Amino acid sequence: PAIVNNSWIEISRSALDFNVKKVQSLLGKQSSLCAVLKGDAYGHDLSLVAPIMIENNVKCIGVTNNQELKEVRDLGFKGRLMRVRNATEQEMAQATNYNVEELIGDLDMAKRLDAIAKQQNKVIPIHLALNSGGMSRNGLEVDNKSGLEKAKQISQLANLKVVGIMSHYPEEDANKVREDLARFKQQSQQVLEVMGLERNNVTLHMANTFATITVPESWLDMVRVGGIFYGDTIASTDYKRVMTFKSNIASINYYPKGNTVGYDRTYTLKRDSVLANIPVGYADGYRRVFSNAGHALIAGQRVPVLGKTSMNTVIVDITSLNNIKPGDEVVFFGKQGNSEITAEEIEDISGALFTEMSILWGATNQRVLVD
Amino acid sequence: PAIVNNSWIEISRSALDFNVKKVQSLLGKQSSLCAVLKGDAYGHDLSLVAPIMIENNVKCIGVTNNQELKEVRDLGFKGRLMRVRNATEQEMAQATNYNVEELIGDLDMAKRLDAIAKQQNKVIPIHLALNSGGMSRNGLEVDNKSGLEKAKQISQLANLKVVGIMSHYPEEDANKVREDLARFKQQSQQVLEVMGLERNNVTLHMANTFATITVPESWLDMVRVGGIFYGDTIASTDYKRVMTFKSNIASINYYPKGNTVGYDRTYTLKRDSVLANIPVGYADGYRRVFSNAGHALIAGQRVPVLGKTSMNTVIVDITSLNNIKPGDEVVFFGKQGNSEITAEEIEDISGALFTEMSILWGATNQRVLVD
Repeated sequence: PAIVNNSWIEISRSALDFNVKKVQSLLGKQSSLCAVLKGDAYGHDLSLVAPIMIENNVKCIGVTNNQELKEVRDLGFKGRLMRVRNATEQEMAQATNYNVEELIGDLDMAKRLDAIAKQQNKVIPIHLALNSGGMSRNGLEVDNKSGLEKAKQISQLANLKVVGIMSHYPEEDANKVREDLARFKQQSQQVLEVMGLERNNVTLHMANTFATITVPESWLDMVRVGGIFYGDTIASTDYKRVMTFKSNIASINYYPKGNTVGYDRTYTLKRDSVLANIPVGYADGYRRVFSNAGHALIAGQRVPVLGKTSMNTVIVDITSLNNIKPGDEVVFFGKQGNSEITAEEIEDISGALFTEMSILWGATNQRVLVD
Repeated sequence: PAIVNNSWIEISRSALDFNVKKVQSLLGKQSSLCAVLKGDAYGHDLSLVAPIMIENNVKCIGVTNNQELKEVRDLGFKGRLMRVRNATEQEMAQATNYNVEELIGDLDMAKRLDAIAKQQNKVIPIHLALNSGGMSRNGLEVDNKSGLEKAKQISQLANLKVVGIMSHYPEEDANKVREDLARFKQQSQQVLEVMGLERNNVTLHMANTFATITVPESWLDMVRVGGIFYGDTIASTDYKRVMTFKSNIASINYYPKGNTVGYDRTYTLKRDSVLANIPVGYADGYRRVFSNAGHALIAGQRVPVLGKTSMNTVIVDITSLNNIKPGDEVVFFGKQGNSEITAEEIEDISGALFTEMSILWGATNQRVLVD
């Protein structure tokens, strides 16, 4: 007996499959695809999304946590499995269990990983992260002779193998991309030289979703793409959205003009009203940011959230609809009839990119594969 | 082999136990305690918190979702189990499996629940929610003769039993509490009268954490308290915080003056710098709201988050510390040495109450029972 969900997120298998096939088609036999499925596949559920990558013969996947790395192996993925962030010794020592290529951007961390590999009688594959793009996040600054000297020392560690060299773009702007690209191509060249590595045995990779779509020169040996799979990109509208966030009406309540709604009485009814009580609140990631601001879809029509969101309940005004029934389907993101809640309005209310919302919705609501 | 966590939330068993015992001591033999453990025990993990209630002989618990209701029964709770929101037919029909007292504030929903009880050959217990407090959320308006008539009709439904009558305060202000209290005491009286119910067979309850601490006259037959268990209340500082949110340093990176940090290069280094890369980001609920705003604790000292949070990584400035090592413990909420990150600064950065943060952190990071 499946437990009944207060709310749920539909994950369109056909949309994902479409998107995977489309990127694959765009690259062709150029470069190669690394599917970046961090953040629990950006809220879409690593359990749901990874098998779909595996069925499309994707050969490389990037995640961040040991849990994710374990899960991806458990789902039968056999190929190249990368961690797309710097990780701790504790993390990396356990993660040899899953044959992961780690991301190293500092010599001390390279020495510490090399000590772990010596301790386990292994040679551990790494991607050397450079700060060519300028993130000053995961990557080694190799702006000069002494940064290059650090890279040379990393190449002398007998129990690492450098299988890749990478950077990452700070700004989704085609021209800033082209600049950082030229800088990476120049720096990675010197790095290969000081490290004694053959360009043909080392995967060069810099591009993310925006670069992959916008700046074909970026593709290099491999692209690292994420948001592309969920139509989440400022660079195209041809990749399909994958999530639809739904619930149902728990009660339909009649209240007089003059009544107020919600904590601190922040919305006053201007008319006798009919209010839908929906069991979604901020514990479902429907945050306080939506208070007197959000909209939902009911009967194919956009209706407003009234007052402050509660932890587990939101109230929407249905006074202008009719023939609405308890149990009627409500949509908080996605399509219903000829209405839609868009990513863009979610960003504007929330004050942050949509990917943060999809991740936080995905963490707080059951995902169900559809289509 | 336990999977290594990128980050984790310590849940102090001793703090919770302290808080439970303290409320219990405050009420004594007056009223009674309903522990409200919705929102996954406000982010503290229903799996961890419920057994602690059960060991303290708590006799009544309130949650919201069927999953939670199932879990609380599965953990061996035998007592009075309430749903503290309006719920759908789908939800309520399944939830007889767990012997739940539902929350009904409309006659149609009362009729629909009564139809479900007739369909299952049961008499289903309910709490009749009134809108005395003014939420216009879960509760019946019984301001007059015709609202009272709806309550009379609810009392004529042969397959519900009214075991309780309740309201809820919109405003944590002692005087507004006292007002709403007088209104509830007056309305619930008429309601008992029109419904043919004996006051002695029906639990009256209105108080939440703030009312329970601030306005002793509120306690009535039962209090419904939540945030009290986690020291989460504007009404006292004597209840202990329960959560500590931790991670560790993944890499320590040296970068020149003039370098920038993070997406869109929003922070420029003013000096040669030493930066700690920590594997916590917005996928761990460390939202973009913390960009160039947050602080962490390292070596017992408060240090700033630099640039925009990434999905899985935050960078903090450690240039002013020394002898810092990879794997060193980092604290994002709670105490370390003689430094602290407080609930109040989390609210100010986030723009919302702390409970939303604790819930969203709890949804995106492993909880580990300590003490």
